[PDB]
Amino acid sequence: VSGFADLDAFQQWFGRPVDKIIETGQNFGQDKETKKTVAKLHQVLRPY
Repeated sequence: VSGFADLDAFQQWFGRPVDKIIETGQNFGQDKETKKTVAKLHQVLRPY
């Protein structure tokens, strides 16, 4: 058992702050949640 990620769990991972916030650009620069999700994604996928 070396499972890493699940599709539905990845949907639950962050969730809306990775899909709908890009269209509403007034919040991506505000860094309420977009910056944290971007940093988490960079941390988790850059090695891979």
